[PDB]
Order: sequence, then C-alpha cells, then structure tokens
Amino acid sequence: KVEEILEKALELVIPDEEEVRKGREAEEELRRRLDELGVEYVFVGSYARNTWLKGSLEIDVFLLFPEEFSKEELRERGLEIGKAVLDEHPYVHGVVKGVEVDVVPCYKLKEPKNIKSAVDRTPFHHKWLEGRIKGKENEVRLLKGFLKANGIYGAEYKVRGFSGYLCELLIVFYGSFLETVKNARRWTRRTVIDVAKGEVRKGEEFFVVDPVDEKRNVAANLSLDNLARFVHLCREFMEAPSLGFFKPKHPLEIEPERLRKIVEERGTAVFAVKFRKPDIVDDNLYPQLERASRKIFEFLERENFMPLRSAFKASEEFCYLLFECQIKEISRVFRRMGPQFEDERNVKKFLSRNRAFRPFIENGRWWAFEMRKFTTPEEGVRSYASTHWHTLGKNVGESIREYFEIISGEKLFKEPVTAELCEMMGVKD
Ligand SMILES: [Ca+2]
Ligand SMILES: [Ca+2]
Ligand SMILES: [Ca+2]
Ligand SMILES: [Mg+2]
Repeated sequence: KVEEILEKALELVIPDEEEVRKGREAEEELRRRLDELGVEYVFVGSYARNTWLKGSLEIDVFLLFPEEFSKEELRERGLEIGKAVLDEHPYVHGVVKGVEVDVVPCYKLKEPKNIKSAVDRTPFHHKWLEGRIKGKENEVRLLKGFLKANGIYGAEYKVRGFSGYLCELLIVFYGSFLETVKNARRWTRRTVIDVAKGEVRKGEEFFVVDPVDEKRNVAANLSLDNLARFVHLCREFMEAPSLGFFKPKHPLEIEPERLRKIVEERGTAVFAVKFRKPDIVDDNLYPQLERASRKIFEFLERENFMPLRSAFKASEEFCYLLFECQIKEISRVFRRMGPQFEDERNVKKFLSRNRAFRPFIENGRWWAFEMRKFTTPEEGVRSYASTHWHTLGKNVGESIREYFEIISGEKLFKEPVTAELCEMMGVKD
C-alpha cells in the first residue's frame, strides 16, 4: 500500500503546470534583464533545482561580488531588474512576471573563503546539492509536503522546523523519502548526521553537519520537540501509511459554549494576556513571545498557581499569551520564613513587624502568616506584567508596558485564539 500512497502524495507535492509556467516565464525574463546589465549571478533556490513544493514557487538570485561595500550596487541591480521592490544582511525582494524573487549580494568566491559568512555560503550549498539531488527532486517534495502537512516545514522561528536545505541533505543522505522516514524512526536527541562523511554517530545534540562547513548544524533551528514529533510521525506512518499524513489537518470547529464546558470540566483557570503586536519581523517577534510566555509561566510556577501549559498567538494587530493553571484561587494567607531562633537581632526585627496573626516557631525557625497581594493567577499576572514587563522581551515588554489586558471566559473564546486553546488543552475532533 505504501508505494501506492506515495504515488497519490505526488499529486499534492508536485507543482501544477500553470505555476511551473510562471516560474519559467519569470526566470527567462529575469535573466534577460540581468544579462543586459552584464551582471554575474546564479539562481540558488529550490526553484533552480526543481525541488520546490507545489504552491511555494519563488526565485533566489544571488549576485557575485568582490569589493566590501556594494550593499548599494545590489540595491541598484535588484531595484532595476524587479518589476516591484521592497526590503551584511540587506537584500532586495520583489516580483518579476508575477513571481516572488529575492536578489541577494555576496562574493563570487574562489571556493571556501566565506567572508563574514552567511550569504556567501548559499552558492556553495547550491553547488554541492545541484549534482547530487538530480533525479530525486520529487523525493525532496514528498519530504517537504510531509513536513508541511504536519506544520514542521520551515526553519523560521515561527516554525522551528526543517529548512528546505535540510530536506535536500536528508534525501541525499538516505536516497529517498521512504528511506528517510524509515531511518528517522531511530533518530535520537543526540543523533549526528554527518552527510559529507556518510556516517551517523552520537553527539551532544541533534546535529546535521553541513557538507560545506563542518562546524555548522543545518538543523540548528529544528526544535527538540519538532524533531520528536517528526520521529513519532515517521513511526506512525510506517505503522499505517495514509495519504492523510500529506494533508493539512482541519481547524477544530468548536463553539464558545463548548470551550467553556471543556474548561469548566477541566476545572482550571484559562486566560490570556492580550496586547498590541509590536512592529517587528516574525523572526524577532516569535522569540520574544516564547520568552514572555516562559517568564510568566515561571512566575506562575513560583507563585504556586501550578501552570499546566502555555501558548501564544500573533494576529495582525494583537498578540496573545495563553495560560492554563490548576489553581483558580489560592488563600490570602501564606507562610513567610523567618530566622533561626538563635539569631536574636534578626528575630527581634522579624517580630517587630505588625501582622494580623502571631508568628510562630517551627523546626527551630520563626515563621509568620502574611498576606498575598493577589489570590488568582489572573491577578498575579496583572501584577507581574505591570512591573516586570522588561523581562518579556524588548519589544513585547514595551508594548505590554503601554497596554495589556487579562482576558478569560467567553470574552477570551471570542478572540482569534481558539485553535491555540484547543491545541494547548489537547482537545480532539
Ligand atoms: Ca508555530
Ligand atoms: Ca508548531
Ligand atoms: Ca483576589
Ligand atoms: Mg526566497
């Protein structure tokens, strides 16, 4: 059955003529414009190697240069060859014949001499792959489609999954999609896949050695949990192959009343911190949302609200930090630790404070009943976000400093976070 399933999967991952047409049209046209300017360039994307996933057409053209500052010479070229345009790091993005195109500067290099490397490597990545991926393009597509349908294709921080480069290296290492999944069933968090040496060994962390640069982990951005999810999916697929593994899962359709019912049944405190989304790119925002979520989670743990799990969502205008806690309310009174009975001066100090109830000795130490300044996790977070917003990421914290609100109940359910809430609580269809 497996072999038959992969055949049907091909219809979902391979681009259809009409988009493959747009690519061709745009490529010829882009070459014409580049040639006329006598520009030295090379197509290095997934498009150039016909390994791009259906519906994901885009062109990556790198411009080869020797000098130091040409950040502007590229500004020109890109701006001149692109029908429409927008924006060391800086590059030109636009469209040509209706196709997305990235125009990046870099040094035409006499091989491995990557200057303040990053963009200078890409051409080598393409060179190494070009002659080794031929004939296995669709294998790469099945891999990408499999990953995408399961939300783990993409190395951007929003996804923390598998980069396209990583997918091609895997296909080259194992030979095909099927073989990649069969072997991935045995990957561990210490697995080192050294492509250039054709070997697998144990290491400190999951590491896929870049054949172009040994010290670089091509899977640097693949999170531990998405590696885990992939290994599991691979095991599940081989156990019972289904075309469904290549199909995106469908958004759980649930009314607010049913969400309220689930929450009331779990008996937890479910709430969110809502604030304006700061004007920064995803690769900057997402790590800040993860940090903010973690700090508040840690605050909730420390304050004994027993948080279960957290999650976040970035909409067009707002961001949401979601939490579920096992404690909806904690007592006003708490135990404040005092000094050992021996320390006379500190004991007098500890006892000099006015309190509603008398302190006491326990296990040779003084203790006092004191009052919390909040009794619900929502009140705890209102306090934390009001004075400790600086710990929530530079831009996320600054937005929260200006404005935030804690929402729960039907109000919360109305926000565009239902999918994140369901996922967080493990709600099923
Ligand atoms: Ca995500
Ligand atoms: Ca995810
Ligand atoms: Ca209260
Ligand atoms: Mg691109």
